[PDB]
Amino acid sequence: LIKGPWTKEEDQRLIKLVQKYGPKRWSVIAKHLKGRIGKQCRERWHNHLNPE
Ligand SMILES: [N+]
Repeated sequence: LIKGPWTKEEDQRLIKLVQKYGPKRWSVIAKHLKGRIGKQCRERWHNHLNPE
């Protein structure tokens, strides 16, 4: 499956997954998010949820 815009529910789940796995295991994190691949999770984290 392929998803486009992120929902608030997905963002919340991503926050919890990064807390569990850390910001380097993107492939494992993506396995828990339907329709998402590792790079999408990485970009959502660095650009929107945890900006510099
Ligand atoms: N996925």
